[PDB]
Amino acid sequence: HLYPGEVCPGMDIRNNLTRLHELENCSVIEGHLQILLMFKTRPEDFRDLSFPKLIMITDYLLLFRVYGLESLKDLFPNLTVIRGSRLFFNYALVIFEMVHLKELGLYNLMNITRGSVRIEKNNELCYLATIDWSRILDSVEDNHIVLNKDDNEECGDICPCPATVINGQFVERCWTHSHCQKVCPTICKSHGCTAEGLCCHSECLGNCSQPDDPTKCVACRNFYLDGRCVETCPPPYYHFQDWRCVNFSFCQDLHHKCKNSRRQGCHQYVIHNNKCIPECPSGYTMNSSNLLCTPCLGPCPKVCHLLEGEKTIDSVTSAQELRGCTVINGSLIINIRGGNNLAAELEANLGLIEEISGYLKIRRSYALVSLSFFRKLRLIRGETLEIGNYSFYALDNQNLRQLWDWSKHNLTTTQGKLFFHYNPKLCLSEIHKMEEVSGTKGRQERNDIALKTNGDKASCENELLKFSYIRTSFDKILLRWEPYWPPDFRDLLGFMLFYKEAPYQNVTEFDGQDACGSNSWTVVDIDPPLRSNDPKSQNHPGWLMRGLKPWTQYAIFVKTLVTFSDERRTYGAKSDIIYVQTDATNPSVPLDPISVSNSSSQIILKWKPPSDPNGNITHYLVFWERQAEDSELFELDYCLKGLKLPSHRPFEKVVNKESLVISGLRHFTGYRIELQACNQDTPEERCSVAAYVSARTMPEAKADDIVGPVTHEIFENNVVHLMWQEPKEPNGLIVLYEVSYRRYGDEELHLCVSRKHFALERGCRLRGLSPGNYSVRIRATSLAGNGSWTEPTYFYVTD
Amino acid sequence: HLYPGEVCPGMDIRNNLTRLHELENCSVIEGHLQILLMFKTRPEDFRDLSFPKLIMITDYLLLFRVYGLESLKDLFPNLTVIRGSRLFFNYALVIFEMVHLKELGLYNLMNITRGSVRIEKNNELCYLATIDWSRILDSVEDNHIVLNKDDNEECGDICPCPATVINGQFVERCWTHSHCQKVCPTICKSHGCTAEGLCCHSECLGNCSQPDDPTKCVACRNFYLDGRCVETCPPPYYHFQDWRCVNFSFCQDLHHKCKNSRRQGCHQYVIHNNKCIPECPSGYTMNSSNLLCTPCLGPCPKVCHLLEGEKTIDSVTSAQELRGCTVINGSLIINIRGGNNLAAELEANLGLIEEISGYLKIRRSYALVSLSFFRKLRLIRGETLEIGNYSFYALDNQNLRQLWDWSKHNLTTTQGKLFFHYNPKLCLSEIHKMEEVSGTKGRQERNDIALKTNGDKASCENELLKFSYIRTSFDKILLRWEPYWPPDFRDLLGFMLFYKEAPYQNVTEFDGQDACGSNSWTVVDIDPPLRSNDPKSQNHPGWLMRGLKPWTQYAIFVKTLVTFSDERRTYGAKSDIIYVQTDATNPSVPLDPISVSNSSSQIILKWKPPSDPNGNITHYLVFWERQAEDSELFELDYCLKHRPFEKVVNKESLVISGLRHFTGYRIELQACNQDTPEERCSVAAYVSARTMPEAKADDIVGPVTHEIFENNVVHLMWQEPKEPNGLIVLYEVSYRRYGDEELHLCVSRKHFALERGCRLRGLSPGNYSVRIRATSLAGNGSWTEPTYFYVTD
DNA sequence: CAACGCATGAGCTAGATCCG
DNA sequence: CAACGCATGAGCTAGATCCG
Repeated sequence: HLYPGEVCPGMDIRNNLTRLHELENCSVIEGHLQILLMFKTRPEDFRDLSFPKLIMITDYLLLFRVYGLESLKDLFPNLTVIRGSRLFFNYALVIFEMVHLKELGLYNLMNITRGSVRIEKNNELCYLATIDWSRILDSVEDNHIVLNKDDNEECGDICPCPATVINGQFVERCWTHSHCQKVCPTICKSHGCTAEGLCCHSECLGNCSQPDDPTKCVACRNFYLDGRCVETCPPPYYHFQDWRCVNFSFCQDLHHKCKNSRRQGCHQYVIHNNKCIPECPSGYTMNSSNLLCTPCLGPCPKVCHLLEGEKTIDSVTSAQELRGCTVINGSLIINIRGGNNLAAELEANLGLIEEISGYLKIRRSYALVSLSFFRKLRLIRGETLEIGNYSFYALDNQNLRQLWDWSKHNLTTTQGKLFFHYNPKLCLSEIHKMEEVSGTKGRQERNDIALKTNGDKASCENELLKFSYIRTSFDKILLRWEPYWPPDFRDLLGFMLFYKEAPYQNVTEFDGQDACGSNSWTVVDIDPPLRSNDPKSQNHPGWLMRGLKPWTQYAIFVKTLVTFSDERRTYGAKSDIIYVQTDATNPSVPLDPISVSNSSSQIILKWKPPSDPNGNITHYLVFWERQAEDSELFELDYCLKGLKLPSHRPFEKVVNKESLVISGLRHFTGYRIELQACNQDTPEERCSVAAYVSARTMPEAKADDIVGPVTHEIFENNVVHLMWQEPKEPNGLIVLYEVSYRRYGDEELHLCVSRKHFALERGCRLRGLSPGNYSVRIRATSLAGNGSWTEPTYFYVTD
Repeated sequence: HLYPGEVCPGMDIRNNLTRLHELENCSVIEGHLQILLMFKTRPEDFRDLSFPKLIMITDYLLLFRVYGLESLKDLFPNLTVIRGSRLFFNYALVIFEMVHLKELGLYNLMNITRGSVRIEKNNELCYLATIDWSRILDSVEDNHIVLNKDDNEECGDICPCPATVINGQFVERCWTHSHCQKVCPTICKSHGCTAEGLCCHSECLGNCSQPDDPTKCVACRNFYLDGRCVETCPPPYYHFQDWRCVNFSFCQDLHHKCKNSRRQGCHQYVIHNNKCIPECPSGYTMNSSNLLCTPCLGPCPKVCHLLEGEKTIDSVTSAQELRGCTVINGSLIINIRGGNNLAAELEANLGLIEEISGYLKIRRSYALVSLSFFRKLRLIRGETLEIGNYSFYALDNQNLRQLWDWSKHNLTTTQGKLFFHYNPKLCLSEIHKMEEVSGTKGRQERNDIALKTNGDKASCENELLKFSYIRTSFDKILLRWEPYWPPDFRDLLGFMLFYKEAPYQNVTEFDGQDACGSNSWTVVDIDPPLRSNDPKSQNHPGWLMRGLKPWTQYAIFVKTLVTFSDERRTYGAKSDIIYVQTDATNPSVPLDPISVSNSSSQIILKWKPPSDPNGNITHYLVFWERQAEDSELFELDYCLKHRPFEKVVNKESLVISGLRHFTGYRIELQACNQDTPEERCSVAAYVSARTMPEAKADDIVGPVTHEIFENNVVHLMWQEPKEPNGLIVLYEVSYRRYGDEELHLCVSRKHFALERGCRLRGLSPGNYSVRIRATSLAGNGSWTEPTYFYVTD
């Protein structure tokens, strides 16, 4: 048979030898086998227990900290292959920290699928270099066998097999003193083999019974099916654990087995691509009866079944497990008994939920003010009810002033009853709005939600406020609204002006951020206005804002204020929030204008957009200047030590880019470059200060050397005079002429003619010239460097 | 008379010319006089206004943005001198931003006391450089007269007095075209002077009527008394504002006027050293009857009289008003309607209050913790009562759990009634302690303080928890305590562990109130252990803490936990806090190794204490070894282009002297604790140093002799420095002839080694001077003697 | 009679219908 | 029968009376 035994789930063994007895009949093991951490175990109870039927290993096998073993071959006589379906601690097979292990005994290993072997901290093992991992491990670059007994060549290493020469040495490879590592001809690399060199069927491995048969060898490569295995079985069966394929009726049962939330190590197995895979990946969702994965058109809920049917949420961790959940098949209860700052984290943890079936209850919430973090809520089933058929419950909460924004929020209630008691910080009109937007309209308990204990302490207002005039400037805004007086003008404390900038318009209403939290609405107060007893007067109260960032939208509103007393009147008034943007002004300076020269007429400059554009800048303004040379260098004796070597004004309206190149200019000339970032131009033309950089273009190759008639005049005193022409456009400037002469058989003797010397003499001279035939050559050395040499002018002076 | 007119309080004028009429009769003005910002003013309304009877100015006079004036002389004819007791904006006089001022006109001004004068932004002013400020200003450097009409010399400057030569020029000094600056002989500097050069009485200034009379000149220097004045007034009177003396009968009346606290311009004047001073300074305190200031033995209360009897505090600002107050003569009510973090600021704001007279009311307090910020309260007088003769009021505070630690807190109550209603988190035993420590014992109302609305929600515990075994390490601490069970050992949720370090033992107790505090007792939870049903078992639950720094005292206690229910049992139990210190470990590396050479042998070392002490370091340990230099420079031609130690103890600096001179040393130091048991010492810090490159040993002294060959190539023989500054690398050998300079040569290390000297090829016959200098790698040394040798032609 | 002038514009002198 | 041995000490294998 290929596999006549039984499947065998991965076990864990520790502190005893009692629970290894379950290995009596299983032959192939799925998962991993792990035995570890046993101390009070004598070595003698090991010579009687064994398991001959074990061959296949899926993930890994590990033994660690064992006291009593000396050669495990008596325990594992027949295992041959490990699939390595899950790598263990980036390793495939490891033995570590052994005490009595005399020898390994793993003589049946044929081919390691994936991963590496590691042997460490074992001072009792030998024959470690006689394994030939390369013939079993397809990868050797990951092996790690250091600090063992074979650290010193001291353990024998004698064994009676081909003794391969894989390295530069004739090395003998044996497992034990009674066994070597079997190697047959390599005509087939991993197609299985026999002891006579005959390769068995192509699609199986290792030990074999009859060649060229996929029905009677031991282990085959791809899959397995009832004594046979083909590379891809037909779709009466669907692949499983990448070593089998089976009918859907088998693994439809496993999904049902632990659909009961009893053991969280399983998987609700799903069919996809002929695989009964644990989970179909993202962008795919489960179907009800077909057990396939639907392409998940758009976002798909990833339903999140609640345990126990009910749950309470009190801290970050209590809700952290709900992150990503969208639909709840139970009931939820919230109670933040105190807490510092959770309003900034609920959206990051639960602000993506939409559907729930149970009932929602809020109680004893201390620092809660709104329900905005419940973002995508639309419907509650209310399938289960609180005692008294209550679907929504609110009780004993001392800061709740709002629930939702019905201008852009929708919520539906299937059934149940609401409970609003001891909630003194929320007005009755808001819960009337709750009822109107909800499904219930007249389902009142009588006594229904409390109408007297809720909102009594909070003076909910019913009066609006409107502006009178708005003013704009670059930094300062002015406000002044229509004046107000309470029924008792004596009873009045003034107004508060809450504000903050906003790049959008999805700004929250006053959420009453009173406990710990993020940036609230920074605010100043205003003195109450002076009574005038006049219909027409300056009773319109205003206030100034000064420190503003220009060109920025800003949202503001004003709120009244009054004392608290026995009478339930003078609730004050509240304006409405609007949006107003500030004006723009001069922009900031551009950033890092980088100019680079490549050719003698090409100069490119690139910069960065200004840090503060202050509105949509229209274009960039550019300017340059052709710099001049140093006039003081004209009068330097350069043959003395010390020489130098360097490296309106028209404009354009450069638009819609970040760099510009300029051509048609002088060669090897310095240039001062300035550029202004600038906002909208034709009205109030205002630009920033120009960023100033300097740049010099490349020189011209021929500009340094001069060609022309080099004539000579001979004087009576053997002082020959020399006439020639200077470069018209030197690279920067000519600084010296490398004048020199050569008689035949004599080296290049060079003299100097400085700039001023050449200017005054219109040439040079050679005092004290020996009679002979001399060749005079000149190199026009400009400041850009040495030029080329002239023609060596021949002239012979006789005795 | 001397000062026949009237005293005249400092006055402020704006928006009109109306409020100047109050100065009809006053001649001497105290304080300052500010007139500014009038625009709807014709220039013609000033020619008919004057005050000819003004003499004295205390602080300063300021003209600012006046429209219509052109010459102040029509208004101020007799101003002479100013005391300048307070410098306005660090100046004595400033006229600024005038529009029509044509000529200045201050001609009667004689002497300034202190400060300087500044004129700015006035393009209508002339004769400005014709003043001679130095003869009125005792200081001139800080003058600032810039950007005026005299920015350009264009306004004429014709003017009819000496025209002094104070500068390098004969400059005329004159005020107007009708009057010039008046200067008399300086036989007396400012002792009063007439127009005939007759100096008046020594103790007066300015203009004067008859010479040498302390009774009929105009203004005097120090003080004033009834038409006379002496430099030190007799003590029937007390000096006031450093320009008069007067008896206490006057300034006590002003003290009694201000004790009616109606204006905030007060200075509650007290008598001290014949000066009825505003306030006798720190280290002093006034006495009631005698009006003197008591030496203030110890911290004296500086009583803070509360206004309008009562006050409420809700934010940081309302409390900052009473910062620095200790005794309050009223009643206070506190309502913290929320807030974020306030417990850490009440100490810094009001932690100096100890006594209160009225009553205390607390209501609607939300985010409170305790009243520990009331550090030193010991008595309430209760001289004002709440309705129903109530003195202490606590109501509708849904968070309060503790008031004071009465083991170390002393507090008594004089009279009144206490109130406790609707405070569901504070147990009644604390109120029992309040009653027992307070003055009252049974003064109850019936209904008195509510016994059901308070502490019902929070289960106050009545059981203690005791530790069983403690083990400590350098890094970790293990704890395990006695077993415990509720009457129903099902209802239970485990325990909490609150711990934190504390360098002292004045640690705040856990309070159970929600403070939005940056620091709180970091706490972990514990899983309740296994029920064993056996009295002798492993039921003792424990826990390990490991993330701790060595050698640090740590506070710890454990708290029970159980679900809330309807039955009023299973309150739990609470351990008492204790203190435990972790063990010590190896120290850290020392810091800042500094070595300096002050001789060729002395090497002074200085270091810094290490960052991590890990306990009191018992001593140090320093090791030094003999190190040296390299040898790759030996072949480079330079004409081209155990180790001894000592247990240093209880000091921060060290010197290694009495050792071989000019030797390189690598020295290392370690600091650590006790040695013979558990020999623990940290790592060392290495230093590298050289003694100073010497000045005489690098140079070599010896006979620089020469051997003459027949080919005019004279050999040179001398000796190398036996101990040079490291390694001699180049000898600055040179030869100098008569009429010739010190012509030089060079020799490398190997050349001198192979030749045992040098030579000179192609030498002119003459008396040469051969001088050599040692130029090693560390620098040049001294020259040898210039040797004389006279080879003939 | 509906911005600017006869200031400055947030550095011990007021604080943008604050002025007419 | 009251620290150590037949581990390590917070890097997918337990979590310091955790094993005796």
